[PDB]
Amino acid sequence: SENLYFQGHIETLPDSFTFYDGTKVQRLSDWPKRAQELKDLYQFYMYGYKPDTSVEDVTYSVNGNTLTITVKVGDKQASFNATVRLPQANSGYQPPYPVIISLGYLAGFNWQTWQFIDYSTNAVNRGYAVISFMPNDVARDDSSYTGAFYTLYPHSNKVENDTGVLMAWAWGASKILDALEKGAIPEIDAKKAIVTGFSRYGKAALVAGAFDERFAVVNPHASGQGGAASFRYSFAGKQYSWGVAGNAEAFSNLQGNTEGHWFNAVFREFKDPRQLPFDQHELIALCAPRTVLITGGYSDWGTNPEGTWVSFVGARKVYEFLGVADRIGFALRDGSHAITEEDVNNLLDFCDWQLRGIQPTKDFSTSRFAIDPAWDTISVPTL
Repeated sequence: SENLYFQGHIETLPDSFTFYDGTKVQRLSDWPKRAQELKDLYQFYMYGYKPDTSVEDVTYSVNGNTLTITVKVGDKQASFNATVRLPQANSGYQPPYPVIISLGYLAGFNWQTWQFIDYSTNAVNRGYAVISFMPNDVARDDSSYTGAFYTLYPHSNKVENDTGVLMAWAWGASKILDALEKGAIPEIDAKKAIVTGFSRYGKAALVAGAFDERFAVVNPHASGQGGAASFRYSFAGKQYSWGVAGNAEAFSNLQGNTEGHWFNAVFREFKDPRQLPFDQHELIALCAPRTVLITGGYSDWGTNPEGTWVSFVGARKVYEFLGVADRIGFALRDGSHAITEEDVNNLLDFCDWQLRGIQPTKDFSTSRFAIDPAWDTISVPTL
């Protein structure tokens, strides 16, 4: 069954270039209106709503390596800590520096010793500041709906209050950027901010990049289903040259008691992902015209490697339409579900290119996957 002439399969991928009312996106000036529709769809049907930022008062305090972020909403206020690491002069770069805001530590896990491997060193040595926070401080990874976000915005089932945990974590990243824009760390350039996260935090990194236009680089790492991976296209059992694909995460697993708190109540009622009014090529395209880098592993089957490619190819159509196709990149590598040194180095190479003009040695526009006419069904509008 390796003859691909007889392996094709067609899903309907909701068209990025069709407005909610059925008319077509034709001009560059049409895109902002279409993007707002997609943001409204994703908030109502999947993640819940980002709160109005205009009525949040953000203050900060710096003590050694700790940046304390404090936010006040009405008569309530809540704080959480972020850890700051800056480059030295010997990096060959002077302040202010671009900054990687990491949801979780920028660090890998050694399965032999169960010790962590700090990759924030790689970043500061290449002239990137690193600010990390612990996402559970902002919202716990469960259905208690507690943490700094929910102190300020108590959860309920009313549409305006039914905000899921991934949107809460993304809000955490945005609050650090708020403090940086207010000059909390003068050595950091808030206009060169990069958001990154692994696995569950990679889903939230993508949400942060789609809903907060100030991030210059968005890096969902191994984000999988509910992140960059297509809901409608998965390839369990397909024979690749590096192996037979395992199962991608099941839609119902996203909705159940171990993960459903990531999303809202509407999302948890769907019977089938084909009922969603979008697929994830649209969430990625919400980052345009800012830059996005999809990283992960070719053998990380639960995150749906080729379905992530499907979403990337479809999202890139919007980037092409806007005239900035170079700003979306793809970089899977060998192996499985992990933060590896190569993942971090690929991010830093992508940032040096997009932010500093340094030409990369990697081709960020291709992969091991072919482009399959069966799923390559989003097309750029004619001029």
